[PDB]
Amino acid sequence: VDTCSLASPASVCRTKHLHLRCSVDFTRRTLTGTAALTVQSQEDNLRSLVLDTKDLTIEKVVINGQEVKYALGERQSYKGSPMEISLPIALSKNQEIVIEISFETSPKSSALQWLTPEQTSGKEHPYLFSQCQAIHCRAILPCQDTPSVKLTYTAEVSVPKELVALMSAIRDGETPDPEDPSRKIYKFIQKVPIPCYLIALVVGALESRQIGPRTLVWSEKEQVEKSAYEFSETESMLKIAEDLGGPYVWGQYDLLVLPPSFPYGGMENPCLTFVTPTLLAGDKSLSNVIAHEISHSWTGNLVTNKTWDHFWLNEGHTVYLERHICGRLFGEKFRHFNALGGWGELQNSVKTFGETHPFTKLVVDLTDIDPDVAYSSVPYEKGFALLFYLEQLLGGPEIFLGFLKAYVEKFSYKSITTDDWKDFLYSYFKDKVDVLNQVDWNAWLYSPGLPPIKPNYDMTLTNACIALSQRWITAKEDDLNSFNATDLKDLSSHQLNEFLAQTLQRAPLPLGHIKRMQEVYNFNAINNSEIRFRWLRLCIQSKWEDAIPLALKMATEQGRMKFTRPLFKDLAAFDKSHDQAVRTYQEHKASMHPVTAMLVGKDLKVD
Ligand SMILES: N[C@H](CO)Cn1nnc(-c2ccc(Oc3ncc(Cl)cc3F)cc2)n1
Ligand SMILES: [Yb+3]
Ligand SMILES: [Yb+3]
Ligand SMILES: [Yb+3]
Ligand SMILES: [Zn+2]
Repeated sequence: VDTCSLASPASVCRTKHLHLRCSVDFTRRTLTGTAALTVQSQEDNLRSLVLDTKDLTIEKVVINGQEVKYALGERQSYKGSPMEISLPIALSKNQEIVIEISFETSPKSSALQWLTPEQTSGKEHPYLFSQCQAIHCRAILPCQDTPSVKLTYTAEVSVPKELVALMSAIRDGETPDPEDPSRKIYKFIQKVPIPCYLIALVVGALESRQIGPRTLVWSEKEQVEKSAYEFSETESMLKIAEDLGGPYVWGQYDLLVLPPSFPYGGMENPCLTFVTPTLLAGDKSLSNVIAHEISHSWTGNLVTNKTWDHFWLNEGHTVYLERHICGRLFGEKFRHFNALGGWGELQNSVKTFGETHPFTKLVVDLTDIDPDVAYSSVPYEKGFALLFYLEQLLGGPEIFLGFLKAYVEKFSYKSITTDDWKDFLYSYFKDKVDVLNQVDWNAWLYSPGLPPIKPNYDMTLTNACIALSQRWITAKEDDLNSFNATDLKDLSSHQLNEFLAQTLQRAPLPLGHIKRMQEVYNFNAINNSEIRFRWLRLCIQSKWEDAIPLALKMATEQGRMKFTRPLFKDLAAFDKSHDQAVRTYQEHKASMHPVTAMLVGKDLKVD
């Protein structure tokens, strides 16, 4: 049972294919077209079925060349409206039919962000991008919006001829639009069955540069060069990910560097990963996000969570693989440094939510919960900590990597629950069931708060971060002059980020300490988005008024929720900036990504 979907479940009928024919209208901010769904009945005498929709205008439903009756139910908040269609003739089990729905999206579609020319790098053309995870595909097209159903897809997208369309599929040609010579139709094909949250679309003045045998980097012209350098390690990471998870089956691995308002660090859209431009640090230091999106080609896109209650299966296994790729490239000490950092981020989330909060559980219950509101680091890091604890318990990385590859092969092209994963883990590790039975499964999977056991981490790279952090925390006014730029000379950007993360966990620090830190370390000059975010949070939480314009600018010049949400919350919690934070949100709200605007509004308690 998928409590986030109002559609007929996979036990009633399954969508096998989607043929999408649509036109992107930038003047009306609409996507208009037909969604032809090939649906297979799973029951005898099937006479109707229900699909998910959200703010879609339905023109008609055609089956067998004739219009059929359909009805839209009452809207159910974030779930949208159910769409029940009456089939013209009763279907037997395993019988397939094609249902073509003529539809149009609302300009306020929660899946899309429509950008005016002024909001782009080039300033001449508008831009459109989608973000369907978790349940926003129903705000683009009528569908069984649940990851328990996997389908293939084809698409034909008509856009103004000067613009380029890309999808989470192999590019299958382009032609001038026969109905309008000012437009082009771009064609796409996704031959691997995917859950519908992996359907993606971008339309903009895009250019590409090849960076590997199976990778093009796409962005607006102004970002192509920087992006090609930033993501040059992509092919090396794909080769390591193939060694760990088995064959890459998607053909192409392209990257799209979105405009700054892209709400996440990355989105593992098959064939075309979407990434935030905030990764463009200039030194490849934020490339673990690419390793994470690459990892999703096995964990998430091949083996998918059956419902959003088992989302930890997607992220925990992906973080586990991501950290192995980064450990293959930079060493086992580095994999331990990243794993220990992840534990610290898990501490932060559990502190923020509270140790008894239902969203700190590994397996969650999203009945009447908007998945967007539930989103946090818990499925990522508590999921990772579980797998890292099992790796140590079961004999090391080489043994657990053998399980991981067999897990991916076992469940490729399927949607699974925590019980399916746990059963396979016990089957694979049959000779270690006595060891597995020592795990407190009820606490690990179903209890809130920090896990009952903390794994063993190598501290080599972390020690200098903890030591410098503790020097600053225990310093008094007469110790401030001992600090100097030389304190950071043997620290990598990762170690500087971990120093700030350790210090931010004990914030606020005295204002004089923060001012001294800017005096000697000049953290205000750092463009690296992770370091700048933590330093600005440290400044605002330590009540430095000078940091208010810097934090407001960072929160609005980009829109990656990881940065924008805590920056606005810190600005709202500081009395000196409270009114400015609320006013800035109000004046930027209309131009923000719809999901980000909703979440910042909830965080700020502004309706
Ligand atoms: N997947 C990308 C990383 O590569 C980044 N990303 N983009 N969108 C999303 C996204 C994921 C889940 C979600 O809802 C849930 N959150 C938490 C839980 Cl325990 C269950 C849920 F259903 C809402 C949004 N994650
Ligand atoms: Yb072709
Ligand atoms: Yb079993
Ligand atoms: Yb002293
Ligand atoms: Zn992920």
